[PDB]
Amino acid sequence: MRLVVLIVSNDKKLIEEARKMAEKANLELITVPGSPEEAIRLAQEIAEKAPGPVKVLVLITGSADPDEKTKAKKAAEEARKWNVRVRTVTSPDEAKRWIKEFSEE
Repeated sequence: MRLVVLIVSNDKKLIEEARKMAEKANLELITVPGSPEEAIRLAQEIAEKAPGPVKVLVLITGSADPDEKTKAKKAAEEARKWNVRVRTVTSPDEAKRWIKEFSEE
């Protein structure tokens, strides 16, 4: 049972708090550029090439442009079948929280 966390942002503190959670909770967290499609398409790969059942969490930071939101909408629709869930984060507190519940709780 491998859990994956894919974070869409380019921050210092946020990426810290996000990965610090993953490191201590043995979660596979990968930093994604601020584009939502990139993350989900990688999630599809990670889930695909994963031996056994996995759980993928994608965290989009901040506000999504119409295009980005449209991508994230269709991508999440598909990603649902890959056992992936996408959540929006604004502060590292939210990110840490979503990772906490997703971790083992």
